[PDB]
Amino acid sequence: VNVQRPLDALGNSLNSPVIIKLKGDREFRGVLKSFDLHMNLVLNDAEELEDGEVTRRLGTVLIRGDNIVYISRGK
Amino acid sequence: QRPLDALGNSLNSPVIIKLKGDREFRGVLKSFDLHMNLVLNDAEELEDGEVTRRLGTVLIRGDNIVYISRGKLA
Amino acid sequence: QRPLDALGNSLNSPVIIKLKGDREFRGVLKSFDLHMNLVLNDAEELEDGEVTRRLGTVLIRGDNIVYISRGK
Amino acid sequence: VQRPLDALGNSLNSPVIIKLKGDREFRGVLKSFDLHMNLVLNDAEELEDGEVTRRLGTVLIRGDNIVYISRGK
Amino acid sequence: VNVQRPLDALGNSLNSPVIIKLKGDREFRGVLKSFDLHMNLVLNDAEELEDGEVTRRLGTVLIRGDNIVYISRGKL
Amino acid sequence: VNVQRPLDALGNSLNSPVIIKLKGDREFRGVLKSFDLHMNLVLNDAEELEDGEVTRRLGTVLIRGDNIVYISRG
Amino acid sequence: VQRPLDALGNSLNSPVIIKLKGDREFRGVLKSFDLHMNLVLNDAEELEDGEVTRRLGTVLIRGDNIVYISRGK
Ligand SMILES: [Cl-]
Ligand SMILES: [Cl-]
Repeated sequence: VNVQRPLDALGNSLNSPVIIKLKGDREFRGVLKSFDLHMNLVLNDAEELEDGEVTRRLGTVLIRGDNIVYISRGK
Repeated sequence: QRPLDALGNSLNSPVIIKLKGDREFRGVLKSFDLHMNLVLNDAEELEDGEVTRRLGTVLIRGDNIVYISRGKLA
Repeated sequence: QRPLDALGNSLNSPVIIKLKGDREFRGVLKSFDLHMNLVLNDAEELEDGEVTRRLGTVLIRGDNIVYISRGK
Repeated sequence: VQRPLDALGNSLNSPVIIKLKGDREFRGVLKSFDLHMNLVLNDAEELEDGEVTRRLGTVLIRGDNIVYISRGK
Repeated sequence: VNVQRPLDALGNSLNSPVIIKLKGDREFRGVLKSFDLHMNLVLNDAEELEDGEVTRRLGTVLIRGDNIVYISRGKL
Repeated sequence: VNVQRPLDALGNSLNSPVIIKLKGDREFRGVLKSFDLHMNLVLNDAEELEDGEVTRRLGTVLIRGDNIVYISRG
Repeated sequence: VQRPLDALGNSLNSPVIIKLKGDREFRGVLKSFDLHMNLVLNDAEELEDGEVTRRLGTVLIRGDNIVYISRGK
């Protein structure tokens, strides 16, 4: 999309499964349902991963953008 | 429906707050602001899934929050 | 909305201030700004629930606060 | 005299190297970026001391965690 | 003190000895000479402390507010 | 120079070799090509050192000022 | 009446000691500084345990790392 609008890539993932990598190495998987300029975001049917192992099924969750390291598409 | 707008849909509901450093909280959300500072009623701290201290009503600065989820009353 | 506008209700009441690092304070909230910087009279710095120091009047920077709860 | 973020502009659609705090490393084609250096990479790959550790495809990296960005091969 | 003006209490400690706690469990004592909006301070006759005992004499020093955890005056 | 414009010093190093010292102690050396008010900067023919021994040659690189502790002449 | 940043101004061109987070320490002549306290030292020297460890000549220090500034030497 716009080379000045990197958050659009997030819009290109609305209702899709994403992978949230947090500072401290924590990982989160779920369906992106929204986000804002601060990258705060809402995940649906989100699950907390550890070394690739689900360790917590939270359901819907709001993640503060400040903690995010990266967001990538996943299955 | 921007992220914070979700918190509104949880006002007066039991939520679970996860803080930096792996500290966790549980209580009924009564208010919040854009910075995600928030007030919890009948709150209580948790460690490894077991309550460690009941703090009743408490104000949490959003800066320390990692995520917030839906919870249940016991 | 009103988290801040709910701290005022404790103005002149005993509060507990938990900080990053687990250091905690107890005392009478006397004033605060929107950044959560606040003043405590008859303050006490605690550890493990044990009074570590009697500070009297103290100004704490909000930036180090984790949470504040209504004391007793 | 192009300031810091222009040199970034000259790498648009070129492979780059992003080095994060905590020493984690990434490689991928730079697709976009903002003033905060929040950026997007396509064909992204995370590295383990010069050894590919994970293929991420398209990824959005928050600038705050970045240390430096270098040109790629 | 004004319920919305915490820094006021700093104004009340001017030219009065104070205790400054910094991030990293470090401490300093001295006489408050000036402070600004960000809690940057200037202490006269300052001293760094550790375990309650002096670690170093610094004289006049300018402390950046950001490193401050809390500022204590006395107790009356 | 201007006792009010410390970044003027950076201006004086444009196209000269500098030593960038980062948080965590990492260290970079290269030729300063440009910078902004946040001290974000570009270096040509840059190299990452370790205890005085270059351990990586990055050529042109963009360093976020945020990680910088200090910058010296080389 | 004096304000921190202005008092700093009182030390332009005199020796000052800059103490940083991590406990690294530098000494040199204050040559310039802005509101963020990013500043410049001429004849700068980093110390460790109280003994010079390296002479860095002119150096630009980011205020963000600064804990305190004191009149030294
Ligand atoms: Cl929620
Ligand atoms: Cl001074």
